[PDB]
Amino acid sequence: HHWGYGKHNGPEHWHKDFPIAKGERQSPVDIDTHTAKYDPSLKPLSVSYDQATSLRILNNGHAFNVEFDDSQDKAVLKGGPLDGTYRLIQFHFHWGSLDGQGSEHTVDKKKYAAELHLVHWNTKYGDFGKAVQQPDGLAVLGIFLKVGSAKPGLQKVVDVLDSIKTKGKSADFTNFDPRGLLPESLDYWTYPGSLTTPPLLECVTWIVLKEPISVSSEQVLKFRKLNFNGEGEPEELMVDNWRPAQPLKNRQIKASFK
Ligand SMILES: [Zn+2]
Repeated sequence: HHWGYGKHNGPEHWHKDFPIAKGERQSPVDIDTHTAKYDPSLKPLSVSYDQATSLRILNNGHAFNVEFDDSQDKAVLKGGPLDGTYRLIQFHFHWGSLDGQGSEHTVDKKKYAAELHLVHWNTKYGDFGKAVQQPDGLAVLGIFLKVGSAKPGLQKVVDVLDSIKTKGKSADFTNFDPRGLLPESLDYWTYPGSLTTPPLLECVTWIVLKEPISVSSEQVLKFRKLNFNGEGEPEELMVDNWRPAQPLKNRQIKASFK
């Protein structure tokens, strides 16, 4: 498989190797704020990251993953629309070539500079590989980024990127606290969807926070210095690694807030 985000291997081609690309619950989507309905039955969302154990950072040629030890319930997501316990496995980002694009979800068609995905799996399925085969297998916590003030809790991430410039490179990345990437509010929209990259599995409950985090222009600039290619190949800057919004179809987006 040779999918990516260029003119020749990008989102509009993915459906050929991954036919679920055109399925019934694909992500990302546009969140119409005037159609999404406050759902008083959602419980409060619970983000328990106090015991999180980050291990490593990886450039996989599509994005970078900060990886976590998920061999126990150390960092978990519960509540909101979720039944049971979802364990944090990794986080990553999608971003643009300019500040006016980069996010995958959009809010009333507005694109943010980037989007953070904190990826969790449902413990009830025992491992991640099994969970991605289940309609309620994953829970991804989506956070928009906008350019403004710098986010201090992002800077360690920013600073390790020199060392994972190219595809395949990894660095040790211990004692990173993902709580520093959260906004103040946990108000959210939620809907059933998919992974936003191949294999585009329809296994995700999306929880997208309403309040974006601010990062600096200098911070986001350093994301754009990364490379899609591997070491000693011609340089393709890692930019615009985002899938555009997909048809909503027979789905409702529910809001946690009035
Ligand atoms: Zn993502």
